[PDB]
Amino acid sequence: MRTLITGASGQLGIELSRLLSERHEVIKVYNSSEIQGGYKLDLTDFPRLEDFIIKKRPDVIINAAAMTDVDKCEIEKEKAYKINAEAVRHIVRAGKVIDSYIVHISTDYVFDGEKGNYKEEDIPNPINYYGLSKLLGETFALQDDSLIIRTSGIFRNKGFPIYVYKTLKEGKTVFAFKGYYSPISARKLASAILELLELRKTGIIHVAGERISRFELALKIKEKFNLPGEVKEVDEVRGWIAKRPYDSSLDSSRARKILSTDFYTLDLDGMVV
Ligand SMILES: NC(=O)C1=CN([C@@H]2O[C@H](COP(=O)(O)OP(=O)(O)OC[C@H]3O[C@@H](n4cnc5c(N)ncnc54)[C@H](OP(=O)(O)O)[C@@H]3O)[C@@H](O)[C@H]2O)C=CC1
Repeated sequence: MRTLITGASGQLGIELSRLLSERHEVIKVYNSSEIQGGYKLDLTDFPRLEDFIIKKRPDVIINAAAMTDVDKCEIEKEKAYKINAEAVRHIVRAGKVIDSYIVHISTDYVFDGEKGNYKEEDIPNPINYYGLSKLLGETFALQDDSLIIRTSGIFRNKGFPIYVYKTLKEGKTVFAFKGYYSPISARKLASAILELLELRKTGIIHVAGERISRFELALKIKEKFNLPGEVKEVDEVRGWIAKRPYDSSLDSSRARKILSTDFYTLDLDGMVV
């Protein structure tokens, strides 16, 4: 009842739970993936969601829950909307009743990727439905006293660095999208969010890694671990349904001033196996 973490069972949520539990009374919500001491709750059951919030009385809600499979979002748009956008409306509504501090997690895929180095005030223009559903959630989350944290390429037990490590280790070819983003480990992102909490920051804030291409990232991890298997850069990845933004890197300069911790230097040790 200090802090509700939705998406507690996901990459960011696991790490948030670990760190917040130090200081810090934590309510951990999962749906499909059971976690120790968690509460099972489907955020698309809106009355059950609102009741849960009003009953548990979190001082703080961190909304990390989402449908993050980009290609699945492109086909199952109704499902993506309900969790990535509409649930946020209900989190905000119930939160307001208890005057909770709402921290909502968003994505670099809200941008069209034609510019890169996006700052907080740059205008979203998503080119895939994951990005659009998330942008609609941002829109519901926009409140005088809420905080939207946009991030990029969260990695822990999944995300691109893991796909690279597992694929190359088995001698297979990695097809690396020609384009940039700003990958941050779940643990570094969690550490930043903890700092932000104490501060009761409001508005929008970018918290992500250094700008890097998928190709360089893949080859760094190949070099790091002398992995076999080839890295091939491709203009378009075969099998992809959704279009990815060319350069969705974020400009996190504001957060770099605010926060003490280096959340941005590439953290490959944040990979989980
Ligand atoms: N992953 C990435 O590359 C990036 C992610 N983001 C954003 O960061 C946040 C965290 O992402 P990440 O940790 O990687 O995502 P994960 O895919 O690892 O976790 C998704 C979480 O959402 C929960 N969830 C999904 N649907 C529901 C639902 N219907 N009801 C309750 N919980 C649900 C899942 O719970 P369960 O498994 O228990 O069902 C899981 O805890 C998200 O907001 C994401 O959009 C932003 C930029 C990059």
